[PDB]
Amino acid sequence: PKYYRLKKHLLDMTRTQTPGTPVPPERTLAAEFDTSRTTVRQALQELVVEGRLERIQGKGTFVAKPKVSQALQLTSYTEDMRAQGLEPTSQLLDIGYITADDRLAGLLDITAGGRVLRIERLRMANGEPMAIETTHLSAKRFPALRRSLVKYTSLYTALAEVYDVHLAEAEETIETSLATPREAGLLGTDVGLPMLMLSRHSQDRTGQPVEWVRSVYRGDRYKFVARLKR
Amino acid sequence: RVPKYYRLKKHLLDMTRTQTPGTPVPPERTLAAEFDTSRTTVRQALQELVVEGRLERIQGKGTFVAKPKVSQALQLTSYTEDMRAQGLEPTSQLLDIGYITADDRLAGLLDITAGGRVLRIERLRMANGEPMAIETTHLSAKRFPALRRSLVKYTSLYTALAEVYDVHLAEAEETIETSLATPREAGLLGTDVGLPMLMLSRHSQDRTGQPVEWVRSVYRGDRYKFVARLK
Repeated sequence: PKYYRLKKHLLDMTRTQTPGTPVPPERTLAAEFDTSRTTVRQALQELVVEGRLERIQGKGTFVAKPKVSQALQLTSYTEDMRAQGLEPTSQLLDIGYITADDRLAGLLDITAGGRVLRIERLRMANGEPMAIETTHLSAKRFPALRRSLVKYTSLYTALAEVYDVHLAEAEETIETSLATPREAGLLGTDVGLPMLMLSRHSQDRTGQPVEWVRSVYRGDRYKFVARLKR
Repeated sequence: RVPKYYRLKKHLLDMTRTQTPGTPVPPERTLAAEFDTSRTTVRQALQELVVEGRLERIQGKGTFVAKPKVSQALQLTSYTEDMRAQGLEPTSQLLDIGYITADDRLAGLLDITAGGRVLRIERLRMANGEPMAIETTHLSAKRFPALRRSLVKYTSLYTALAEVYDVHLAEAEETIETSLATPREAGLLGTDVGLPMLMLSRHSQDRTGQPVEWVRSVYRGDRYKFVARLK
């Protein structure tokens, strides 16, 4: 009751206020509406996750820009950021070989203990981290892939030119996830901010598995768009 | 500390990979005592696992190892067949219906004059009796004046649209994002209030390129996920 109108005014204070506007202090809001101070957290955290507010860990919480959009599709992260007026940067967090547990093997259609190239990228937009993306490929199926990536910006450019392998279909899973400590750290958010967790099974033009990708997108700043028929 | 979070989460994880669904998790206070870790940490690890779909919270009962999340293909077509595949049977329950006054965005979506009346429908979707989602459809009252009376005579909003009007969903744009369960939502779904949801916004067009519906929906993030086929 006291909660709804609170949310309603706050929701209406976005819409119109431009990003950067500081949100009134949580303890001020509790009195300005004679509501409990936890009822204020709730309303605010909803509006952070719903993307109208944004928490800056040193500074505070402010009216936010709309969430960044990306199409549910095998497509360019760079082209989509740019189309929205955002400079896209990436950062190679790690790249190394590992050995699959039995299921990563099931995914990659390789033997337990099989060697796997792993790649972790931090995706940025205007220099603000948005996602962490971890890609797994069968090292044996792609003998010297890492060494070849030196001379390439796009992993999928590398696979097409060098291995004559093109992504042709993917099964993709979208679900919720809380930001783990390691995740929150790389992304500069709270533990555990709600996340969009994407899992991608990709197969090429002759139908064999190419990669398995595990990705978490900031739930406060990100959304995905799908376009459907009939 | 940090190690304690890892060890507690490693442990419960292994429990989920080696015990059958339904296997009961000790209550939070037991875990804190057995792991000599703050209740904060225990709640966090528990919460990560529930949202990931590994553990399931049941309000009056407790936490258990879970069956996997319910999956639904992103597609205009049948919610029902896919549900029946995974071993669930879908049922719905009309929660509310009536007319409301459109805001400017709603008017923009539905292509009407702000203040124009909007038929609003609200259903609760369950799987094996268990609440999964709240689905809220918005249609232009001016465009479909006869629609609301029609509904009682049809199993589906869309056959109604196809029957009374010659109106068919041709295309749609769907947005997926994160949301926290509001108190009304948590109430109707039988979940906690802070629960991460998958919020689905749908904007549908008929064959002639005209807006038909705007649908806002929430799926409980602990029991639910979406699958898309990309090509």
